[PDB]
Amino acid sequence: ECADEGGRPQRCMPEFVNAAFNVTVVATNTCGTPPEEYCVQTVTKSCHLCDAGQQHLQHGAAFLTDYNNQADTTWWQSQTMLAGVQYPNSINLTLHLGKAFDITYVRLKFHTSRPESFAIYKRTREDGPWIPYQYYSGSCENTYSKANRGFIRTGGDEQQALCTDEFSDISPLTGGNVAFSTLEGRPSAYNFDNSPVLQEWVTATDIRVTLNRLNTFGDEVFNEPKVLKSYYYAISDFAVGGRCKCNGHASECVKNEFDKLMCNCKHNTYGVDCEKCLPFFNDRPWRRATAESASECLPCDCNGRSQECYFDPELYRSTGHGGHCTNCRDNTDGAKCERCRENFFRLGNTEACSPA
Amino acid sequence: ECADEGGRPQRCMPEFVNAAFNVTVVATNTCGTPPEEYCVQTVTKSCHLCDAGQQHLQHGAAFLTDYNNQADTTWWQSQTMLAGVQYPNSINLTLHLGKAFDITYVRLKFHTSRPESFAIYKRTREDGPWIPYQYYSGSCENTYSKANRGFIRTGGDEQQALCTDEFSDISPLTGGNVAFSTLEGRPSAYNFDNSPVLQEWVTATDIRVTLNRLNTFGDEVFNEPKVLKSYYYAISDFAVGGRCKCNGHASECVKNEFDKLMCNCKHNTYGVDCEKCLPFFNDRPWRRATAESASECLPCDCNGRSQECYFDPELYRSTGHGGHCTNCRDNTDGAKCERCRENFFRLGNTEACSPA
Ligand SMILES: *[C@@H]1O[C@H](CO)[C@@H](O[C@@H]2O[C@H](CO)[C@@H](O[C@@H]3O[C@H](CO)[C@@H](O)[C@H](O)[C@@H]3O)[C@H](O)[C@H]2NC(C)=O)[C@H](O)[C@H]1NC(C)=O
Ligand SMILES: *[C@@H]1O[C@H](CO)[C@@H](O[C@@H]2O[C@H](CO)[C@@H](O[C@@H]3O[C@H](CO)[C@@H](O)[C@H](O)[C@@H]3O)[C@H](O)[C@H]2NC(C)=O)[C@H](O)[C@H]1NC(C)=O
Ligand SMILES: *[C@@H]1O[C@H](CO)[C@@H](O)[C@H](O)[C@H]1NC(C)=O
Ligand SMILES: *[C@@H]1O[C@H](CO)[C@@H](O)[C@H](O)[C@H]1NC(C)=O
Ligand SMILES: [Ca+2]
Ligand SMILES: [Ca+2]
Repeated sequence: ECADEGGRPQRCMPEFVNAAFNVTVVATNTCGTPPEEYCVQTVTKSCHLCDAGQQHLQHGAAFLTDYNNQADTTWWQSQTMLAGVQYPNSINLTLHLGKAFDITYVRLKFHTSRPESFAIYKRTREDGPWIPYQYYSGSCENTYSKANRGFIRTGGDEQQALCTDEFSDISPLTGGNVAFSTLEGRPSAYNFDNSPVLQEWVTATDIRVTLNRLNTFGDEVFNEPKVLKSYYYAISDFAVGGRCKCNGHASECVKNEFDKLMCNCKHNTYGVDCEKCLPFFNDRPWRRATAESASECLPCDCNGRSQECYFDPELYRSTGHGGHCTNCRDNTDGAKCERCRENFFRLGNTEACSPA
Repeated sequence: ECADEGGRPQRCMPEFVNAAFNVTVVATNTCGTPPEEYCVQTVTKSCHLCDAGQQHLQHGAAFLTDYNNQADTTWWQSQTMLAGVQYPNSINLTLHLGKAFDITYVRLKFHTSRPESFAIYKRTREDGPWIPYQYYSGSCENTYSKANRGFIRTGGDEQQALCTDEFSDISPLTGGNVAFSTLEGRPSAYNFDNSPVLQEWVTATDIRVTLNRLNTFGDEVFNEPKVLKSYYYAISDFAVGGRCKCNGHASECVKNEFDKLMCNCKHNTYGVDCEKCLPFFNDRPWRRATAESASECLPCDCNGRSQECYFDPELYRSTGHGGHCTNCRDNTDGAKCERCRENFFRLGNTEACSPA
């Protein structure tokens, strides 16, 4: 896993996944309460019923992160225009990953016409604020006060959210697929392994999609009931691929005693994301492991006297190592318990440095 | 001391000394009890008195290891022939060093005519038997059933005691000096640093000199009282040079709490003679430090979990190191506490490997 043939240490990481699967997404809007009528879009119009009570017509948020059977799908649906959605009213889908992940992409399978405008936000820590990841809209400048298909200029801020209309046309009344790719278009993505900026940009504990506006044909110009019952959001699969974040100090994440997902921190690191050196392993500062060298926390010396030490920066600057031992057993002094305390000596058979 | 410029470890040893100085030698015979009369040898004969009570005529064993003032001396004296000494009766002088030394030489300053025959024995450990170091006699074969001036043949037993008459002639009625040199004449003395045989041959906790026979002029052929009172043993200084044994793992010996002399064991060794690895430092076997490489006990790993380990030979054979850790704290397993016990993992913030 996190070590080579000879057994030397080396950078690792869990395998790529879709952190969404199983995760019960939360949506603000969900047709079915109370029962209402929707009508697929085309003439003709084969209308049906969104009903929460019956298991054959339910369309909860749940149908977003369940298995994807290309044969017959499962989707979540919004109340129809008639219920008062369209715009400015919006609908939200929040994916709670419960643990920081290194996100690569967020792809959506729309069971109806993709939205006219929608954005996709993320938090880097369950504390932190909702950050704009990407904006999709046929009216970027007007809807998101943002350029049509802006590109990130070199040198410029690698973390701004862009906007495009490329995915907002209605064209495919169904199967409308949308895919967000974090490092896509970031002038540094090549040097990613040494771009803290991007290394954080891909970081994410939670992801959110905001349906801001429905794409429309024009029929709803005159409040015809039968037409409104024809426009709504419907998603057949919410998939976000990336891999559990561990900084290259683990190759597998696992739920613990408290049922919260975490990293199996190798390289002598610990912490939820293996972002820190286990105490005692403070010979040098903690680092993300690269391909070049798989940074790993090195142990203190102490010579067995102390089982505890802190990281002394000055010591580190002077000598190569900076692991400073604390409270050395057997009246043995020194930065790494390597000497007898003044006026004490090592005298035969007795294990501890004894007085004069 | 026991480390070079850069501070790397290196072979050391206390400084050369005369382990005899101050040490109260013990002699079986000592004129003065009761008062008797001795007469220096030449005619004339200026006789005097050996008396225990008066401090101006006492000649205790003590005058053997006291400072040597070339101006006026101090010596220990035996009862005169008349008291019944000569031969076969012998007299003994036992130097108790109280701590194993690496002996180079034993030299004697005789205040009278050196003995006709005497040997010098040593023990390598206060337990062990009295071993013959050297034999001096004008009649080697007859007195010590040993060759006149035998030499050690190459390949042969490097530890046998030789004999010579070279120092038993009476010639100098006084100032007769005799010097024993351990490595002298030993075909291996050149390669000494890699000759356990010789390395032990020079080892010695105690030294003993045996006065077997007095050299005589012939006058005592007829029991004349005045002549017998003229023959006796008298030594002006007993000096044994060498250095406190520590195997090159110390550069100074010091008396401890119990007032018994010992080594200040560096190189991570301990024991009275630094002949063994402090527990925990069992990555490899203990060794005497040579000039080539200053063998030093290397520490076990354990990764801070255990503060105790034993030396596993098999481990040592398989991998370079063989320090095997015992009872690893924090349910952490492995030869050097480098892994979570089966069905246990390293999960964030918690220091110990916790269950599934
Ligand atoms: C659906 O997702 C969007 C995106 O986060 C949520 O909208 C956000 O809602 C909060 C509170 O309603 C807004 O915060 C407010 O910000 C303004 C100015 O920044 C400030 O004056 C307020 O004190 C407050 O902090 C946030 O701006 C807003 N984001 C955007 C761009 O609309 C929305 O709440 C989610 N669905 C829900 C729960 O309705
Ligand atoms: C002065 O130094 C000499 C040298 O050690 C002492 O002589 C040794 O004395 C012991 C006991 O008197 C002898 O041990 C005996 O050995 C024989 C055979 O090896 C054995 O039959 C006995 O059971 C016992 O073990 C030892 O041989 C002898 N050494 C020699 C070569 O004479 C002497 O005792 C010292 N001065 C004293 C205390 O009289
Ligand atoms: C959701 O969680 C349950 C229980 O942990 C699990 O059995 C189920 O497979 C999960 N659903 C998905 C989409 O994997
Ligand atoms: C003998 O021991 C005493 C007390 O330790 C010391 O003062 C004295 O100098 C010693 N004698 C010699 C010969 O050094
Ligand atoms: Ca689905
Ligand atoms: Ca003297």
